Amino acid sequence: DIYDLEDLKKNLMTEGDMKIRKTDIPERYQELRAGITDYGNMSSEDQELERNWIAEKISVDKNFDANYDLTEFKEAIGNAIKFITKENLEVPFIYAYRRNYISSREKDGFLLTEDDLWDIVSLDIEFHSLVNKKDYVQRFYAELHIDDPIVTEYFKNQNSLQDIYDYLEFKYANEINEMSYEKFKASPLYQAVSDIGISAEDVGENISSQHQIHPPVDHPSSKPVEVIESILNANSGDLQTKLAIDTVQKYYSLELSKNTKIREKVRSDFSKYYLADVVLTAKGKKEIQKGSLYEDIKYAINRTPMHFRRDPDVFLKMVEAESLNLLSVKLHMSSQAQYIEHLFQIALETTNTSDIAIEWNNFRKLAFNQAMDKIFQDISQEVKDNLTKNCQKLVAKTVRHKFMTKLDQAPFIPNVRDPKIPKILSLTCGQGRFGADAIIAVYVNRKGDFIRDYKIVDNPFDKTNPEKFEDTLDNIIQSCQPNAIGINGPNPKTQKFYKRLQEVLHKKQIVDSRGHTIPIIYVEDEVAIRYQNSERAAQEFPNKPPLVKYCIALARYMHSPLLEYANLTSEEVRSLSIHPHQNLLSSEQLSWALETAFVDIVNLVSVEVNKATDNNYYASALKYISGFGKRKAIDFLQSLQRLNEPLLARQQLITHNILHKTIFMNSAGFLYISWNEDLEHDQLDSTRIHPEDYHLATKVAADALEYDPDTIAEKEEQGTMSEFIELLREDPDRRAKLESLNLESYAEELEKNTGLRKLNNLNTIVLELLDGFEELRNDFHPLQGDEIFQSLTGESSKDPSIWDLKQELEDAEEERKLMMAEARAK
Repeated sequence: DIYDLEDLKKNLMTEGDMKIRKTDIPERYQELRAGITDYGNMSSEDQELERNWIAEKISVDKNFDANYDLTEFKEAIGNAIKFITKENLEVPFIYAYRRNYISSREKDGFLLTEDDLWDIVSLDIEFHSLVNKKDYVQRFYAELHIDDPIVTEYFKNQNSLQDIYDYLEFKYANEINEMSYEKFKASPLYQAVSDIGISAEDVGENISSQHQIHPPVDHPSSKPVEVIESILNANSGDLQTKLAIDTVQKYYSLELSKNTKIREKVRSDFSKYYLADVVLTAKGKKEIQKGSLYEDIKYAINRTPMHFRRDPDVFLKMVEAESLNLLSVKLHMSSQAQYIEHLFQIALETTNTSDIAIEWNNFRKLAFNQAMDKIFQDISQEVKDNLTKNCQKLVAKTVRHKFMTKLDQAPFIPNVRDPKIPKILSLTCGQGRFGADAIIAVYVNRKGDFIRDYKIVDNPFDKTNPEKFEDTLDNIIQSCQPNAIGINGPNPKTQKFYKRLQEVLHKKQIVDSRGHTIPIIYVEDEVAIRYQNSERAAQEFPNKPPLVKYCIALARYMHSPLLEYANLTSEEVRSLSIHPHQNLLSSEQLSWALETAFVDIVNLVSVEVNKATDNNYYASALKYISGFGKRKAIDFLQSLQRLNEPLLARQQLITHNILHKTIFMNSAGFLYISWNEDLEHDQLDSTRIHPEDYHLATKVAADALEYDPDTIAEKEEQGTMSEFIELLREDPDRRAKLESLNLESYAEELEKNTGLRKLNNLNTIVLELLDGFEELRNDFHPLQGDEIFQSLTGESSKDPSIWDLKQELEDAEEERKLMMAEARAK
């Protein structure tokens, strides 16, 4: 039994996983919404607030002129939210096939980038979580039925939420416990709290009002101590000495610290005008030394929300170092003692001059400070937590862009004028003990297949017989005829190897048809290093040595950087040196930065269905296709394998009951079928044109060729519009006629007659009809001189107002004195 559910978990066949496989919503969306009760049942007012709240957040980084009218921008934000939340479409799809519904009608107004679209997904979830918490609290109070003026005012006017809940928890503890302070409140001693002359609530409204609308009422005949003693004497039985006074003052403090109006005031000021200081421990005092990367924050003081908006990494440094108990990041307000005194003046302070008024003002003043100490301690932690998260988000963005630049590398092409995926000969000289360490070379063909490897034993720099190596290389290059050569290695001997290889190429005149020496490039080997020592490489090539697995990986990286990253395991991909700060992210944030980047580029590049069904390397991209995740990618390949025949058209995904409406809409344009029974093959299945735009596509072809409306209406009635694609395909004048459609006018007329906004759609329709699935990644990046160096080598503010010079000096003097003491110890 227990072993049955292990194999289910392994195969992704648990009940929970079967629901995910079956449900017609993108897998990632199902994962994201898993913790959200009633995801689809938000009120109208809430949906409205979510659009404005989100719209504002994205608006930030756009830097829109103060004059700028934000109305069309907010409508784009609304549209994206419709697509994500109501139509369950993913970012790649929205960006590919709805760009004009998230862009400004007017040229270069605004565009919601893919970055924006991912933020909107994340913020959407997060807004639904709030609404969840808000509905939980508001349903918890409406359930109580009690009519507390504070909370009723609250849900009308509206971390305030947590405070409201706590105020109900504190005040009505007994009344809800059906559905310590509470028992003191029943005690006779609580009379003394009444005698203080102003309720916690009144203080709260004083502070909210900014003036003392509720003046305290001093006890007429008695001081605090007397009132207490009168209450003790009149209750010999129950109560059993200044401790009593302390208690009254403690529980009154407590009532003050639970007031939402007081906590709200402090929260807003503290969160706007905080400063961060570093407080060291001995461990941090000696460890930095000037060598660690903290030479500009070892005595960091008075850091502002602006300082951390600009350099958000800085704080995370602080939080990790504190989790190392090397230091502790302290947040505080500019003039905290004075900020509190001021609030006391406005809220509690009396100018009555009698002894009785004096002792009561002192008593209230103490209770108020005790309460403000608690509030500040809480708010200090909230602002810290939210600053951490806020900085983790800024870093997540850059980690995602860095990883995307790695992924956004087109297959290396040796001759840009005649783009052809090259036959590859990749080499490594390993340790580089020339004449002792064999040189390893591998030959991988255009389709990505490994053909064979070589083991050159001729010493490249043989003094007596140099020509031996030259000739062997010539032989290999005549047998394989590569179009490009890729290399890399552990040390600078790899460089000498490269220089040499250039000489041998020119001497033997190994060239292109164009007479240019075949290009040699250094190849990023961060994947190759992890592959050569992997179970899957040992499994894929059971009886080859490390450096052969390493060279196969070099070639494969040249062919598709994307597929190389996409074929690492979670463990292997997370261990890459992607960004120096990536370890400051939570595993969940890191996973999201990587996954969104995968999804962006995997859908840009697409996946040929047939080639994935029976090739696991290539099928590794499937899980990142719009609509798919890890469970749907499997279920889908299994559906295809059961089919025992190749897929002939996109539409078969639905006729065969492989995909339903939604996952089909999400994915169909990113899943293609290569073009070259007869009536069963659609040519548009080899383009980035989506099935829903097929009718538009054939119309573009018909107009390109200048066909009559009688002829078009005729085919339109017949149901043979598809015939126009072949007609454009036969026609030899097709490129010039396509290129001559004025696409702006065409989108104008189209919208005018149908209301559809399809300009961007029409653009990639004409480009895809010219040449299906042209390559759209940015260029392959051969390692440049600097990176070569680092690869083979390993080598790569003290202003008194923001820097604690005094502490630095005193710590330096105590350290020196420390060294003197350590010396003496002999």
